[PDB]
Amino acid sequence: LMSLDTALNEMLSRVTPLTAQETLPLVQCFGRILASDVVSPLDVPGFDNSAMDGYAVRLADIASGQPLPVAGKSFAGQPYHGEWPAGTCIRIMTGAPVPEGCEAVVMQEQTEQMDNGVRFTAEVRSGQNIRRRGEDISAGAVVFPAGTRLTTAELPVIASLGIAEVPVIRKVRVALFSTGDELQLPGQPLGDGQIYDTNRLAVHLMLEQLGCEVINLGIIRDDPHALRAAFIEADSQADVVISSGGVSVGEADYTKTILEELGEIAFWKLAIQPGKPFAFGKLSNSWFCGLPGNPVSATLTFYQLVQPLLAKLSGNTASGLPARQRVRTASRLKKTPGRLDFQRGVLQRNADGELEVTTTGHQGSHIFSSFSLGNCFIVLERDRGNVEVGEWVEVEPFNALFG
Amino acid sequence: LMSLDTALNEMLSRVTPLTAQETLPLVQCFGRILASDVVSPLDVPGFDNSAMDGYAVRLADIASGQPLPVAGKSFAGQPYHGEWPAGTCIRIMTGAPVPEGCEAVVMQEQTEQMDNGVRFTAEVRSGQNIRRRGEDISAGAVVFPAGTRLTTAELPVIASLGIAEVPVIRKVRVALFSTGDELQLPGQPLGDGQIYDTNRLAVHLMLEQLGCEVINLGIIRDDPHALRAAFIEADSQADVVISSGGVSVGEADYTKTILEELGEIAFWKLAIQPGKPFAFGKLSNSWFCGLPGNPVSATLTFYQLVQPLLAKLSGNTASGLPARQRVRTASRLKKTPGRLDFQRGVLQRNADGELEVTTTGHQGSHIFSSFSLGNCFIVLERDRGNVEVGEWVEVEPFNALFG
Repeated sequence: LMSLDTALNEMLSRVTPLTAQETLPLVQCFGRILASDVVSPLDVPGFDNSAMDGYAVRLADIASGQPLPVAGKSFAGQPYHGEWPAGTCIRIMTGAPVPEGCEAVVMQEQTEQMDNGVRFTAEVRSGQNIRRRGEDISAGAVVFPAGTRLTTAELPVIASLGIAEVPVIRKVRVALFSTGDELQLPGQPLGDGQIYDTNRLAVHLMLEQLGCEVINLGIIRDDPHALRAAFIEADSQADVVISSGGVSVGEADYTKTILEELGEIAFWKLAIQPGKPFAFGKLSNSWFCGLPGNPVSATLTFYQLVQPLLAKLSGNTASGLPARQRVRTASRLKKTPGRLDFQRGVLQRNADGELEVTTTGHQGSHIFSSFSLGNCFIVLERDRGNVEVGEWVEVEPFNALFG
Repeated sequence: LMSLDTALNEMLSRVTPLTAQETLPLVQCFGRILASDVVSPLDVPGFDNSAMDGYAVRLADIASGQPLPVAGKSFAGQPYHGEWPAGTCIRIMTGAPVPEGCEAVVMQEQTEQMDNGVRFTAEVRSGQNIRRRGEDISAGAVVFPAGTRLTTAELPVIASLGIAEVPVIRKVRVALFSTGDELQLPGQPLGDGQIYDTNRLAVHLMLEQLGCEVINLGIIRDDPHALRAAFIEADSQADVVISSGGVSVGEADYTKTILEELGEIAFWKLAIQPGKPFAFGKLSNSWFCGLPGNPVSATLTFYQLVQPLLAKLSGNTASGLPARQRVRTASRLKKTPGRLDFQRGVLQRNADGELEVTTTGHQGSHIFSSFSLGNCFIVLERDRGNVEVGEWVEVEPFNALFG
């Protein structure tokens, strides 16, 4: 009944990003969010230097018109030292500091290198091909703002400024558990209507790969006292509490009444497929997310709702959602208007070097295989009906959680 | 002069994937390489179960044409083990194991309930709506072959078979260090032409994010005894040794002679941009990769050369270099023929929803900001010249290492 976009937006609109911080050496900062602006202590570059290979000149010498003999050279780790007589030029390479008094650099391509001097003929503009102290980064400038996610792109830049450690927002703590008499641990043969708990491991893996701190409470016994106790433990030590399967997502039982006894929790019916139900709400000291029991649904719901929630909570200011692109189906898709359908597809290059999607196979929620075979979601619009081969389709490549 | 593709093949063809293994609980296998096939110790599904919400019946009871009452219900976690007399049916729910003697299930849609029981509107053939029972995964089958990189896709499935731990190939060990009296650590001033060591960080971070075990030996003093000591230690404790900068990549010096002394190392001149030189060869107990000192060149060379070497060493059988696609430029690109140019760009969607790349800015290697600003490489062909707005271009989206 409820649209995904509306659900997500409402979840996000309630949530306050963490602020608690810690200072860490750069090597431990991958994936972490900066807590405070990183300000440059230095000018980059540190001195005026040459944009190209050629000659360092003065405007007056060129105006004179004669070939200019080479008085010396400036390179990478060796500026030109010694006097620069009038009517001469200095040989120079990219990144080499420009000699005192230099007004321009001329690319070697514009010049005629003769035995008794370099002949210049193209016009020379004051300042041309000189990179100036600090033109890339000036001391006192913000290099990366609070809220930036730190990656191999950013951290080495910080290191280049001589900064050994930065402040970052603490990891989001997430308490995880499941419940139900059916649920079985590995090693034990399945009892009556029993199955192995798979949701909990799936959520645990994603959480860790998302950079969260997980508190896995295991399988809670089918008992309202044990459940009440799990929630209290979960909520007191975590920013977020996830039930990966077995707590009610709408259906009345002893789990739904505990939920109603411990927080203000909404039970949503999402206009998506696969899945539909999702519990979301404030506990005393945490956010609660309740997932459906079906593996496929739980994963998809986690991936599409919980993941963005965790991202806002973490302090990350990178606005926008996972990257979608318009693509042609090389496969006929069974689609039913009413639900936003996240089918699993295989996005690959065709003979013509063009990108196209192939269905992974049967899209039913009774098999898990589509996450392994697939490498993307085909996001089929809510109102859209069946899709013929060659039609335009929205695709959402899988992020690292699925390879 | 030497093409990237030829260098890649020569490196990779010499390498032998690791085989030493350890056995770990599933929750610690993300990104890890299965050492041995995962073989299913059971069927999936376990018992023949119902594909829909409906009624389990027999073909003889249906024959009477008579409204047959409900003898009981079977649920997912609550199989039915009661009586099932002659002229009756069993209420059933999708996933629920079918009761003994069942021959078909009907959906409740081809069904209407009367005071005297369930009246069957349509026709009922043998097998209808029953999931027969290891159809998805048969006991004794290979679920996941050795060499598979484990992900949220695979791990929960392994748990669904009640497996606790799997054997995995051990992490590749990579020793790392830089050298040069000109490299300086943070906190300490920049002497004559001293700079802050950045490449070591960048490589460290990428190695960690690739799942490698890093042995970072820091900056080694410009002394044959310290350098030789470092190499001997590195080579003896790791599968790969990397100079992030400072060790010779061709130019003769005391570093080069240690290199030639401890193994057989070639000094390549690659037809790429940014970058060009790369040292590679066999030491006594390890592979050695020497990177150029330019930050942008060291990063690009690591990402295009060392990464795929490490993937192969890891046991990963995921044959292939990261995905590439054809796309138009909204940007003019300067390009010199003779070198395969890995420029950085910004892939994004245009108004009509199509994908396009814009340059990050200046493509020189004096600055690092293009890695942050970018989300992809514009891989410009070796023989190509300048590119104009609208031309078709090859693009390789950045992986997780850059965000």
